[PDB]
Amino acid sequence: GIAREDVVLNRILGEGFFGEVYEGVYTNHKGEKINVAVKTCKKDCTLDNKEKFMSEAVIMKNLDHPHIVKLIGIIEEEPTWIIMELYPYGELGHYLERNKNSLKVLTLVLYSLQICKAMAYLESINCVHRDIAVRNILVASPECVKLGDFGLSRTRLPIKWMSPESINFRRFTTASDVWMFAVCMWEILSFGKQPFFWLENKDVIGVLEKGDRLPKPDLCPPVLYTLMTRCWDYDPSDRPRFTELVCSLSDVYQMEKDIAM
Ligand SMILES: O=C1C=c2cc(Nc3ncc(C(F)(F)F)c(NCc4ccccc4S(=O)(=O)N4CCCC4)n3)ccc2=N1
Repeated sequence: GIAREDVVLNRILGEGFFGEVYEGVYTNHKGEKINVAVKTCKKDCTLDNKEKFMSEAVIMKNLDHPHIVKLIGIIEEEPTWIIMELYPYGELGHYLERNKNSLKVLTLVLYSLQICKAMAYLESINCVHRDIAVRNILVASPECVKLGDFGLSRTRLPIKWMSPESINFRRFTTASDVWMFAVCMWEILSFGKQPFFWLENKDVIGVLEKGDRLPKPDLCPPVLYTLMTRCWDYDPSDRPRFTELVCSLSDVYQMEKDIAM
């Protein structure tokens, strides 16, 4: 752990569910200047909120993975402070509306690839993620995205993104995660398009019932779109597991650095 002396703050990043994240600068217990993002808690509901914050906190100490947000340290006290590496490019949703053109599917599928690997690790430490959405993903480098942290676990509800069970029974298992994740894959190969932008929440479930799926994305293959289609199998048990999506997505992409001359 590290102390308030060590963190200079320099601007408000944005307003989380827990309010302010601030850009600032850590400075090493040995000398060095790491640029940083510092999550704090609102002006915050008695317990319900501080709890959910400590809880995200504590899961974070344990995490470790090239494609989840890096946790540098915590300061327990009043404003408790979660310190995370800064990712100077921001939400992938936006790095994406503003690059419709620069990006080659071979890229759009490395992103989805890497998130998926992030999910496979989360599965194995039995964590789930409830916000695998493109606003909740950071770009570290054009060649590298990092999942959220926030949604990390185990109101405002990304219904548009939720498997039917997740909705009917508020069960988020790993299988409903797989559904969700495919909805994020859709997003990425749709350059940041809102899933179901046309419906509002109330009549989503209906849709998926008569059997209705999200449009194939233009830049997205046949195989790949079928691989997403299985992830939206109404029946949880036909959905591919994470390790399955890794081994197989890492196909559709080494088969992609191929179609590249
Ligand atoms: O314009 C910008 C430049 C940014 C750089 C960012 N770099 C960055 N590095 C690490 C994190 C971490 F680890 F805290 F999750 C981080 N978090 C802030 C954040 C992450 C995801 C989504 C949103 C945000 S946020 O910036 O908190 N935000 C909420 C309301 C709109 C903006 N940001 C983030 C957002 C930015 N917006």
